[PDB]
Amino acid sequence: PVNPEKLLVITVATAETEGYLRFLRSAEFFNYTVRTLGLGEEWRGGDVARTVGGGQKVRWLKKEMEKYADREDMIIMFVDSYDVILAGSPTELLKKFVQSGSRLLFSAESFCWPEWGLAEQYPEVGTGKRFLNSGGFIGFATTIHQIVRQWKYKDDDDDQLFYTRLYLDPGLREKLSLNLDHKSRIFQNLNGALDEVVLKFDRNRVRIRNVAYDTLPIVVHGNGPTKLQLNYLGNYVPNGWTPEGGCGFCNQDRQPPPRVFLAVFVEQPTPFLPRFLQRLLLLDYPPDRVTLFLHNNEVFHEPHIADSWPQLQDHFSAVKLVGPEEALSPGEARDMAMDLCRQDPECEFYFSLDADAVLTNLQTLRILIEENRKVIAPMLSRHGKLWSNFWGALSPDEYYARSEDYVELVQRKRVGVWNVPYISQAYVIRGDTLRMELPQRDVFSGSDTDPDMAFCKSFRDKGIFLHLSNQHEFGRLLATSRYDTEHLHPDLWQIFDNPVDWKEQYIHENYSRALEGEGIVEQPCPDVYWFPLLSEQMCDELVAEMEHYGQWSGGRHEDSRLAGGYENVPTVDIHMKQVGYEDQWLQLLRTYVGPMTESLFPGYHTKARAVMNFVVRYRPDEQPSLRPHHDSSTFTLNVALNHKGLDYEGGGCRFLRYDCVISSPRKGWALLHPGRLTHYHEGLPTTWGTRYIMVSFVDP
Amino acid sequence: PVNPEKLLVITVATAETEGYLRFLRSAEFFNYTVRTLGLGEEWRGGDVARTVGGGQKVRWLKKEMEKYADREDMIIMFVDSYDVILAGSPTELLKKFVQSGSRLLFSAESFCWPEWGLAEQYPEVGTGKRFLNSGGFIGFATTIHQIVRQWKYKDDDDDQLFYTRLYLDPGLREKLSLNLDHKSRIFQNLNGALDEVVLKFDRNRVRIRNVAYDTLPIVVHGNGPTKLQLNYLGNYVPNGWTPEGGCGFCNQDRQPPPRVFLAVFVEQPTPFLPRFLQRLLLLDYPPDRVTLFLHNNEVFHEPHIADSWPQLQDHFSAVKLVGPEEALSPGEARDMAMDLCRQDPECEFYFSLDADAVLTNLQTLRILIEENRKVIAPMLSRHGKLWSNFWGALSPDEYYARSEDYVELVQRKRVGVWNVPYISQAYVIRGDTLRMELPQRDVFSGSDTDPDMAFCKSFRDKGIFLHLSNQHEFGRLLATSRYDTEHLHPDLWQIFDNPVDWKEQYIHENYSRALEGEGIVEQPCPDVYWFPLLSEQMCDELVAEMEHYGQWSGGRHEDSRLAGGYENVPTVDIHMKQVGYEDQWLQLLRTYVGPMTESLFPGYHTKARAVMNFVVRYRPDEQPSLRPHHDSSTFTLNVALNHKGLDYEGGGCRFLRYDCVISSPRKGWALLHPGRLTHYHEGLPTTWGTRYIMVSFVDP
Ligand SMILES: *[C@@H]1O[C@H](CO)[C@@H](O[C@@H]2O[C@H](CO)[C@@H](O)[C@H](O)[C@H]2NC(C)=O)[C@H](O)[C@H]1NC(C)=O
Ligand SMILES: *[C@@H]1O[C@H](CO)[C@@H](O[C@@H]2O[C@H](CO)[C@@H](O)[C@H](O)[C@H]2NC(C)=O)[C@H](O)[C@H]1NC(C)=O
Ligand SMILES: O=c1ccn([C@@H]2O[C@H](COP(=O)(O)OP(=O)(O)O)[C@@H](O)[C@H]2O)c(=O)[nH]1
Ligand SMILES: O=c1ccn([C@@H]2O[C@H](COP(=O)(O)OP(=O)(O)O)[C@@H](O)[C@H]2O)c(=O)[nH]1
Ligand SMILES: *[C@@H]1O[C@H](CO)[C@@H](O)[C@H](O)[C@H]1NC(C)=O
Ligand SMILES: *[C@@H]1O[C@H](CO)[C@@H](O)[C@H](O)[C@H]1NC(C)=O
Ligand SMILES: O=C(O)CCC(=O)C(=O)O
Ligand SMILES: O=C(O)CCC(=O)C(=O)O
Ligand SMILES: [Fe+2]
Ligand SMILES: [Fe+2]
Ligand SMILES: [Fe+2]
Ligand SMILES: [Fe+2]
Ligand SMILES: [Hg+2]
Ligand SMILES: [Hg+2]
Ligand SMILES: [Hg+2]
Ligand SMILES: [Hg+2]
Ligand SMILES: [Hg+2]
Ligand SMILES: [Hg+2]
Ligand SMILES: [Mn+2]
Ligand SMILES: [Mn+2]
Repeated sequence: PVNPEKLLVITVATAETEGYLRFLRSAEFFNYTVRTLGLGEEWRGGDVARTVGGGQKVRWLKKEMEKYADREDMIIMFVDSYDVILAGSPTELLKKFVQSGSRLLFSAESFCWPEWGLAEQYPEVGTGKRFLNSGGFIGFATTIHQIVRQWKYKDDDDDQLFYTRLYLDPGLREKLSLNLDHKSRIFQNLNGALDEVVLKFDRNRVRIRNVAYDTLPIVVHGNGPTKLQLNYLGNYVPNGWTPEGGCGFCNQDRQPPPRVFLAVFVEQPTPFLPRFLQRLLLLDYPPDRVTLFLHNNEVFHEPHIADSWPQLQDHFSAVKLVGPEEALSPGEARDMAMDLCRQDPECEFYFSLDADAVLTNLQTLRILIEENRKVIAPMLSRHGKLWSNFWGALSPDEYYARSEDYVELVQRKRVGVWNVPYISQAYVIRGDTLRMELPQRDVFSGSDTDPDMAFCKSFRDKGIFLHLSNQHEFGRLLATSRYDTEHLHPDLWQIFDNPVDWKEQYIHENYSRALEGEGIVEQPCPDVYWFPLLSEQMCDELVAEMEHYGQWSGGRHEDSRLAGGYENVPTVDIHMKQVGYEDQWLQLLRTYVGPMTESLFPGYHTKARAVMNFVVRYRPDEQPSLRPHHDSSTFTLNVALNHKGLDYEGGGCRFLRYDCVISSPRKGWALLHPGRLTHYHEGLPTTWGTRYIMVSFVDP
Repeated sequence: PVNPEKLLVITVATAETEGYLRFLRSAEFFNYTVRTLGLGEEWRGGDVARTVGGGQKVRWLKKEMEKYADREDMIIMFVDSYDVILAGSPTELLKKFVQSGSRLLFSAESFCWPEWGLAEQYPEVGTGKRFLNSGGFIGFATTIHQIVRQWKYKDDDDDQLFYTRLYLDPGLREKLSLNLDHKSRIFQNLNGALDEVVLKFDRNRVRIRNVAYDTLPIVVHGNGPTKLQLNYLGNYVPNGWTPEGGCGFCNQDRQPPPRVFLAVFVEQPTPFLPRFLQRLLLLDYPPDRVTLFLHNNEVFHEPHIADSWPQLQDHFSAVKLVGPEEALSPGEARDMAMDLCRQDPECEFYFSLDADAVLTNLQTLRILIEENRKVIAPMLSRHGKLWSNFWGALSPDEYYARSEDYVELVQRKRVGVWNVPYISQAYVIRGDTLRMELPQRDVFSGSDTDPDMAFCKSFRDKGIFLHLSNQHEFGRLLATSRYDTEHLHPDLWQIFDNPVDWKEQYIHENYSRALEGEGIVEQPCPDVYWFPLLSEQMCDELVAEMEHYGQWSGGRHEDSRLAGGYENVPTVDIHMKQVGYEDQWLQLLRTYVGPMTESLFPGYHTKARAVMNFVVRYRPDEQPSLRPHHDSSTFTLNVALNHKGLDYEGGGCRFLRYDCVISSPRKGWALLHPGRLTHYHEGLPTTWGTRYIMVSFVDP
């Protein structure tokens, strides 16, 4: 048994990037002892992500190996740091190195890089990996010193080509006992073997398994175009996320705060924008520390922004609006907003937030700042769907692709802070990162690609982690696909696409509590029920939408009412079918009226069928009342739409068979009474002003 | 001005028949002085109604004229008595006789009788009647004596031929100044001038007018085949019936009573016969003075007669039944019943009463006896139609014909006791008339004609008046046209043909009082109404008609009920459509349920549409209860059909939304509740016996 204290891990890292700090955490988890070479110098190895290079690593290693040139007692493993995570203990590592019977064991991959012509000089291996990879090797300190001493080349010369030619020496291969980890018992290179690697979970740690050779490797190396696939594995291995302990680096359980530059973007006609602008005042963060930027590209929202701006300017420390007259594209506006924080040393954090993002958690800004990340984003999903503000993986064309754990994250099966290749809609960026690591202005613009895809690619090219947190419920995304903007109040027609937001704005706030009972629903007349249904904003926008139509009912209008022996009981009304709002009102009946009816009438079941839906107008100048009659319906929904006293003086409904009078109608409330036989109801006269009501004859 | 005291009316009458007593009343009305010849002797004039004769009249007249042979001061008018009524005063009579300038004025007719060949010897008249009629003449006593003295012929020789030949003497016509009343200024002969005579009404008397000559005759003579047409006029002229004083001889305003022979005839399957037999016990007349005869020709009524016979035999003085086994035709049975009174000197009055006659007036037998007629009949009309138990006139074939005043009598515009040519169904005949005037037994039988037509013709041939009284409301006639006798209770199907009798037998006795309000209808549950609808006999015969069908509902029977979200709420029931009683029950809903619904639910209007009508059976052995559900109807009719306690132990209906229970159903009563939404009703379990209910789902 080789003593673990005789093991030394040597790596090269010119800066403490996120990939390096991720490597060190996996090393400190297994109690490895790591010596890092080159933390202060600059990288002279060229552009190793693009072409050949990395000779500066061997030069620093040769200088380091001169102290251990005669140390036969020391085992030394050299691995990369930016794209390597450790999945195994030193004891298992040394045990597997002894079983190999090699004095210097290199890693093996599927490609002969960089010179493909040397593929013949390699020995024939049956089913394992054939060629050498310099990204990770382990061996005796003396045998390594006899190899790394021969390096006398430029800093920008390929390091793997140097180790390959020394391995391809048949004599030197036999003398020093050089071998390649063919079946990935210690080193796992991902390039060319992506389908071979899967995760293997345990109670409090995670490893990887090579299903092609049935091995549990120790070193996971994301060489080449597999850096994203390693970020996926790095979210778990070794203790990134565990089934019993949860994630390992997130905050989980949670005097001036940092100054923030909030940047709102309205790049398309967005529903419920006045609700979004009113929510900016409610974010739980000291507003005197927030500087607001807002870019509105739509002229449809200029009145919305103007109504909210006096409150925004008085709330935040500073505000600035860039309206549609500047003719700014989405890429140019996001560059400008981000650069305003970059060029200000007082901007400690940058918070971009699109208009279609609804922040239900008012502490979102704090939560993301406490996570202490460079780029972190809150998880926002479309209500009841898998669509969300992040991607789990990329296609070969760097477009969308579903990751193996994408659904587990959206459904919040596994919770934590995840390294993901794409974020959007909302994210918090550290101010230092914008000045030190992405100082250029062309972050979103520059190339013919989506400004949002270029923003994420600009951070991946610099080795920045795009974090995504689903540790808490942050909010949801709106549906802006087909937003019909040609209405006096287009948010009324948003009951299908955004029902959760439609309910908060239009349905009465006490409706849901009334549906659960507890003494809200009243019974003013024997079989007439009274419950709150619509909000004051719903009543106002519906009345205004009717008057904006203008063409009310006059002579020769027939409503399905019953008086005496004829159906000649008219009203001055407008049907929902005339304004193109029939399907939208039927959906209100199915979702909110139907369930309320079956609760108040035990045994009755509705599908909320209704062919007669209309708004009645009562005025002393034209039809101020309605003579007694029956309704052609099983039950009738009678909803007021304005105030008694402020808008009209006059009675409401009167049921003759009971001598019961509804003399004081409530604005947002609704009446639910049977239409036939027992409820001969009469409309009391309106003496002053105008009285509006919404009425549907349900289940005829 | 000739003194009226010098006028003498001489007539011939061998017996005080009804036609003679009618003549004397018209004569005593105008204060005429009449001398009647031959009241004691027998008629030797032959058969004047068939052929020629009447010479015995001239012989008695010649003997009478010998005292007034020299009386120039005396005017004398000779007329018949059986077929003559006086319409004018003596003053008007003498005045018109003076204006004629004749010493002996004969009556004129349209036919030369008996010898038609003598029509040429008559003088030419332009437009009036040409030939002589011996039925009535007026002249001086001396001139008449010089004519009647020449009579020296047999008693059976024609009298008109004698007066005609004396008139056809041109010399004697000029000497004695003989003339004919051509234009009917005094004498009106009806034969050959029927269309010329109409009635002329006044305040307190009636006359006749000859519209062909515009005259008001004094003597109305029904010569030849016009005796019935005179009976019509005799009902008014002169004071028979007046528009201001009503009829003149009827009783109008009303110690042992006479003994009566009551004869009931059942010659066809008649509805409501048990009701008729129970009514015979209720006739207001001392039953110890009534002898009952009953002829039943239908075996269908043998059980009906047998059930009532113990009560009939114990009620009347004597009873006798002649059932269907005797094989008696209707003519033979009516001859036998009438002859049983004829051959009994203790039978003072004979009362025939058919089965289809419903006597609503319990004092009918008294009323007709107080009228003191030979043959009188109470007026009975089909309900709401003109069909009744009498004819107003006859056709030339002695079949039915409508008289001029037939509709005024049926509708009781004119009321009184009327001389009509035909009666049926019910009539009272004096016992003396059967012994003295119609002693033969073949009254109804004998000739190939209807036994009812031969009965009336047998009385007209003897000069008997067939009286008909509509002075009071006596009753009605049943409809026995198409009586479907193939049912366990055929009177259930009699709601269309005899609705007034159907209502008294089957509809609850307190239904009509409840329909007028006044605290009979109850409201046990908020919108559930409780009123009496059916009688105990209706419930019993309907249940028995269901069990007589036998095929109740078991598995896979679906009634239009609503529970949860399916219509799978069955019952053990039988629909009215299965027993051929759907149309009959729909008529009950329209006539009796509908009006009750519109009274209890002000504003609702029904036509009593119902596709689901059925009788439910609840038993502990099969389906003792019914789980909560709704009904596919606007309102539901729930009628009990038996007694709680005597037939079943178990609850009734339960409405869950009100916690109201109908624990004690009433047999003939009905429940009226809405079917949808508010009345989730549940059928309580039947613990013992059997529970029947009738239920209709009205207005679906
Ligand atoms: C919904 O219900 C709540 C409580 O039932 C209402 O809150 C009350 O509102 C009245 C008038 O605005 C106040 O006088 C009370 O003090 C409130 N109660 C509480 C506990 O705050 C609320 O107004 C209802 N919503 C609407 C739209 O009427
Ligand atoms: C119809 O109503 C009358 C009166 O409302 C009922 O007559 C009463 O009947 C009860 C029980 O039979 C007697 O105790 C009372 O004395 C009766 N009242 C009178 C004034 O006679 C009659 O019973 C009802 N008919 C039915 C079929 O129930
Ligand atoms: O600017 C640099 C670039 C490279 N490296 C080190 O050189 C190694 C080679 O980089 P890379 O993993 O991208 O090469 P590959 O494994 O893809 O061949 C990295 O792991 C780093 O440890 C460094 O320290 N600074
Ligand atoms: O049995 C008789 C038949 C005849 N007459 C009298 O004779 C008259 C002639 O009868 P009738 O009127 O029927 O003859 P017609 O007028 O039809 O020629 C009657 O009016 C009676 O007054 C009579 O007294 N007894
Ligand atoms: C690492 O070493 C520490 C001693 O400082 C020890 O407490 C811990 O259990 C070790 N962990 C592993 C995984 O060896
Ligand atoms: C008939 O004579 C009586 C006298 O007894 C007289 O009272 C009556 O008015 C007279 N009637 C007529 C109609 O002449
Ligand atoms: O004004 C009212 O409440 C009665 C109007 C009504 O119910 C109807 O529209 O039929
Ligand atoms: O027994 C009852 O009264 C309930 C039965 C009923 O209402 C039905 O037939 O649906
Ligand atoms: Fe309308
Ligand atoms: Fe209404
Ligand atoms: Fe049924
Ligand atoms: Fe029912
Ligand atoms: Hg190579
Ligand atoms: Hg993006
Ligand atoms: Hg109202
Ligand atoms: Hg003649
Ligand atoms: Hg008859
Ligand atoms: Hg009941
Ligand atoms: Mn690498
Ligand atoms: Mn005559």
